[PDB]
Amino acid sequence: GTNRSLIVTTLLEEPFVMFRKSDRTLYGNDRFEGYCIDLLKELAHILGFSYEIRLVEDGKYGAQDDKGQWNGMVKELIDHKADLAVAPLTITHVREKAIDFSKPFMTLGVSILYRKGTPIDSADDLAKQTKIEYGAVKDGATMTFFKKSKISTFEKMWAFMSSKPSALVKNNEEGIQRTLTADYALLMESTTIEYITQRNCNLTQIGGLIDSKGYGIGTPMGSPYRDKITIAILQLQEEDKLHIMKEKWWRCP
Amino acid sequence: GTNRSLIVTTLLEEPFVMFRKSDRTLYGNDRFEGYCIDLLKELAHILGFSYEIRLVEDGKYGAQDDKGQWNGMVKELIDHKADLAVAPLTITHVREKAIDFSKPFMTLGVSILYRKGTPIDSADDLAKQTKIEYGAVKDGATMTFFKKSKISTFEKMWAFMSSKPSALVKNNEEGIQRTLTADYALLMESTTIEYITQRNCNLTQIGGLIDSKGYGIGTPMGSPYRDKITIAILQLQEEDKLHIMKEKWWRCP
Ligand SMILES: N[C@@H](CCC(=O)O)C(=O)O
Ligand SMILES: N[C@@H](CCC(=O)O)C(=O)O
Ligand SMILES: [Cl-]
Ligand SMILES: [Cl-]
Ligand SMILES: [Cl-]
Ligand SMILES: [Cl-]
Ligand code: NA
Ligand code: NA
Ligand code: NA
Repeated sequence: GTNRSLIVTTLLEEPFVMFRKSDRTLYGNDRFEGYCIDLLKELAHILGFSYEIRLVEDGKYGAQDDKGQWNGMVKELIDHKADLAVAPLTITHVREKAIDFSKPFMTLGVSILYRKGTPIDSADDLAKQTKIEYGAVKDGATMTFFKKSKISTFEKMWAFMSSKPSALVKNNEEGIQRTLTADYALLMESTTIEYITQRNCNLTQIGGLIDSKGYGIGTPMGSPYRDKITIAILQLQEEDKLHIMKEKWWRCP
Repeated sequence: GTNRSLIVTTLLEEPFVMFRKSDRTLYGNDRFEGYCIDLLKELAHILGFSYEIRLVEDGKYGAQDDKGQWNGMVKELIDHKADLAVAPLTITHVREKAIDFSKPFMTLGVSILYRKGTPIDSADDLAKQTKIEYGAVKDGATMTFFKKSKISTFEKMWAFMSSKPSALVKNNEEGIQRTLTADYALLMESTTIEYITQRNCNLTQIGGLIDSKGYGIGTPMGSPYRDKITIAILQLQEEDKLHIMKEKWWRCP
């Protein structure tokens, strides 16, 4: 209870959480590596806890349907099926109504991922047309941002995204593949765009950040572990350790 | 001191925290009433704690200066000079880097307060001119939102606000008085606009919400009281008690 291993829910998302490469068939925690895994390891060392990592079955971050029911990692936390969600889980007002988060460990904002070619320069350029299709990860924070926005440009974008069955993609990976194979722009969080555009040299960020927010480790509301994790994150940041960790995992003509 | 009274920092802001009317000279907690005071009282009853309310000396909510030093209620929490900040304290990413918040007890967004007359309709209308001056409360969340935005319209607005000495006002009251005596629009949080426009029938909200976020009870990072307060808030909301409390305090031709 006070010594048990914490159940950690996560999902695969480069470079935060990945299956590490090996010839062996791997099992347990050893399967995983990445920025969020390094963060979890450092926290576990500092705070003296152990854990078991489990992939969220539905592969989603989490959003509410019209009856108010959640899915994804958010639902795992609400149900107390996990103690921590260690992932690039965006801290949002709608989620703070249902679950808790550590202090943020990374800052990001929504922006646009698109192929180098047609020189569009902003969301305004996307919103005023449909030839270039656009969308976001289904049941993630970006989708929810557009769904909830009352800013005219973003309302127009939500009207389009939500009417076009192909527009909302299962995960970043499907979205990135779409930007590579179709005339499609993905509304994406900015540090992920940074990572992707350093590796796919034909992709680029379009425009700037639409907002500025954070990723946190999710917990069930009122978790006994959340506070110590927050304080440990704060101290890692005072010493620039998270900046260094980012450089490790983010490290074109 | 697991029985000690909690120190509560606050500031005067109608209808959240106000000096109650009396012929007597009042002292201590008895001086205060309002939506946030009712919320505090209900939480204290549910959770079995006592408190001493103190007005923040500088009358500010809190923002960081160029060297990263905070002021206002946020600084009181950072310094652990208060246990709770019971006020309409906006939950924001930049603040979550330094302090903690309960789950939100109220949803709001930035909008515009302006005198019925010139029929402007949106922030875009303000941003494209200067005859109608505009601004926000100095060292509050709205100011910070504009200072940090990379959305073109809001960048232009910040460029103007931050150049014009009169534009940033000390508190809502000064800003409201300014909308009444000058051709000035105040960027203001929406539930406060709702309260003000029901009482000052010559004022109105211009446009919709620019964002959607929450007020929470602020605590120092690491607080032993924050979780129980969050759970109690959740349960008040499940039963619609906060909606009823808003009707009480918010209740023209
Ligand atoms: N990090 C997001 C998912 C990605 C996105 O929505 O763009 C979340 O927590 O929902
Ligand atoms: N509620 C705001 C102050 C008002 C404003 O910024 O509009 C805060 O917590 O900073
Ligand atoms: Cl698994
Ligand atoms: Cl850091
Ligand atoms: Cl006082
Ligand atoms: Cl309620
Ligand atoms: Na393998
Ligand atoms: Na007591
Ligand atoms: Na009196």
